Amino acid sequence: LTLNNIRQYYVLCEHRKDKYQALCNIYGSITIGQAIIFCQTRRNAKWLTVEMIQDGHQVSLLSGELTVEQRASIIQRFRDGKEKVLITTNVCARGIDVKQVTIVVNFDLPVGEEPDYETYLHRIGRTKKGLAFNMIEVDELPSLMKIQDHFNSSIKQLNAEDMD
Ligand SMILES: [Cl-]
Ligand SMILES: [Cl-]
Ligand SMILES: [Zn+2]
Repeated sequence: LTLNNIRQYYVLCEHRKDKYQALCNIYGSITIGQAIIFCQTRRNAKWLTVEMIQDGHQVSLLSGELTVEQRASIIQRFRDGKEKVLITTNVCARGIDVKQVTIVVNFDLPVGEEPDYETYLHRIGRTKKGLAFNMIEVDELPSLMKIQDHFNSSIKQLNAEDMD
């Protein structure tokens, strides 16, 4: 059920400060609705939360520190639209990827060394056109190149100047 018939992009970012700056540029560039944002670490997910709260976004955070009931409440609320941005460390979108989500952002590329193809697919593929962004520091390009060869779908490049 699960393919890649969605527009994929990457942005080159020096450090997380630039990743968020870029993410802000996306927000001031197109209509959102709902978005999922995936991070590799608790520390980074937590950080992006604080960042977005300080910019008015209503964010909920799905880290691993949460109890079953806390996870239940976050997820239920995001599904029926009470939150707009869901930041998670979850390796996969299952349960959360409702129809209302237009954007998905890999705030960290799902990476011993090899990139995780099914993680990438579960995050970004769906089960009438999606949008997905990869926030990447210069030297993650080799992995991204592999992710692209693997799926034979091109991941286009953007900068601090969004057009589409
Ligand atoms: Cl962590
Ligand atoms: Cl399913
Ligand atoms: Zn999954």
